[PDB]
Amino acid sequence: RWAEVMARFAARLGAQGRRVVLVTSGGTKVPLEARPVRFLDNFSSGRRGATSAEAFLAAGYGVLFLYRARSAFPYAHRFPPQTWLSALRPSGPLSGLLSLEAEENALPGFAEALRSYQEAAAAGTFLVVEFTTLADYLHLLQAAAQALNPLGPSAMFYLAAAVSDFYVPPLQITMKMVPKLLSPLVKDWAPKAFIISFKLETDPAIVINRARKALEIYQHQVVVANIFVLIVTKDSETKLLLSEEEIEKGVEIEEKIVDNLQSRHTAFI
Amino acid sequence: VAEFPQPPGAARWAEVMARFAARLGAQGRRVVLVTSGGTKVPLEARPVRFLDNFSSGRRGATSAEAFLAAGYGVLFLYRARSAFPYAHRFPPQTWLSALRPSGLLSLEAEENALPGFAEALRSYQEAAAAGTFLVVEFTTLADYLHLLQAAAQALNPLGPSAMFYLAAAVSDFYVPVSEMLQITMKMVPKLLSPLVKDWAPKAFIISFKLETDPAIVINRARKALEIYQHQVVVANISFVLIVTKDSETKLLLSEEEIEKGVEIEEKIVDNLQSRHTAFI
Repeated sequence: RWAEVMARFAARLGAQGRRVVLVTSGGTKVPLEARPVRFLDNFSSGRRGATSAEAFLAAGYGVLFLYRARSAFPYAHRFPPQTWLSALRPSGPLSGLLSLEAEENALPGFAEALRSYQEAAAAGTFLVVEFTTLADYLHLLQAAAQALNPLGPSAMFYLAAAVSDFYVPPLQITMKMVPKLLSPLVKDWAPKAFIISFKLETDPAIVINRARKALEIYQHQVVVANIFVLIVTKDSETKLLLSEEEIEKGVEIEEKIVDNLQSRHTAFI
Repeated sequence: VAEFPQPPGAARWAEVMARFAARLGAQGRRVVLVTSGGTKVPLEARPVRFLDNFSSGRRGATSAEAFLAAGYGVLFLYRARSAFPYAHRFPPQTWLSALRPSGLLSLEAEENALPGFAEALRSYQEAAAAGTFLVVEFTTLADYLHLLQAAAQALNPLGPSAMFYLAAAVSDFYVPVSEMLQITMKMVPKLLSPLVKDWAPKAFIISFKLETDPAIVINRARKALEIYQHQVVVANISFVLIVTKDSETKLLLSEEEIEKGVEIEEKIVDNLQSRHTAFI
């Protein structure tokens, strides 16, 4: 049913002529046993992906957020359970409505986070899909990519999730590696989309050289890595920098990533 | 044990714990350490991949809420990001869409959309106001072991008035700071097993088995008693199994109970509180 839901989600925004991006976020984990209480877990807070999903929404994009269950959730990740449990005080007794009050300084940007989210929900521009294991991820990724294929160039894939490279078909563990699990996979299902992959390597030289090869083989468009943020394509390389002036003003680097990618997307389209 | 790196500010954690416990002991209040969530272990230096013993922590968080409702002082040692008491009932998507907007912000929401939201905030706030709920986060096995010893030393002075409700899924394997595809993992030093009893010899110790398979839990249960010398072993089987050296109880969640909004943990707590009373 996710296949059906994602397809309607994308076709609808496609008909309004709105761009749509699949943001993957968080890490996948792989079971080691049958019952499965143990898992090899690719750590990732999901913060980058969540903040990016936020910046895409503000930039007008439709957003399909495929994310690791319990990893950072857009908007809410800025307000952990203990923060809002202690800040929100029941205002008074009501008419089907509950009333609360809180110190603005206790919940900074809370009202704006609520608005942005509710606006996206009312506009039907944000669909959230949870995955836990590599298998969940692979299945949901294909469904999302097939849902975005009809938008051709207007679809974007922002693959920030840390995808497991190894799986299991004194504790003894031996696993089988899967090379393709390093490649973006979405081009086989949505060959016309604007595809971006994230690499972990932090050496400029390695990243540029690795990305350039990966780009010629798999044919996606952009590779992003944190070195400053380095954005790499077959014929360019951009180093983004966060200005101390912007830092103090509370500007996150994901906003600039999304800004630079969105303009690249426009040219691609 | 020393072989594991100490969590950031461990000593401070030890002190905060010792004081929260002593303050409540002096009030004649029972204190329970609830462990919740799973631990994970690194396999290489500069860890970006871990072996993670999973547990959502939902039952541990729910148990903490019920213990608080029973007047216990609760020390919640839990896996960062696993279920948090009260909040776990209203995940991100739920409150982001139900809560809608002077120096003081005002909000409104259909009570229908956030059932029991108000009573949850009150229970939590009452606990914080009264100093009855201390929260300690852990992530790795190393964090857990160090913070658990601190918690044991913190509750020891309470004698039998202290309870340990050990619900966390603790890693069985690891990789030594020294001894660090096909990865081989060494067994977690058995000396760590009785860590709690060794620091709090007189406490009412209860281990909660996360498994729900009847056969598997029953045997795992009758073992934690003979060998580990815990007072009680509890597990969800639907019914709850509560085992002691001299008794085996099965508890059911009624039809009218599952209706009036009663959860099994509340029942587990009622049962454990009287056994504790008799133990004291």
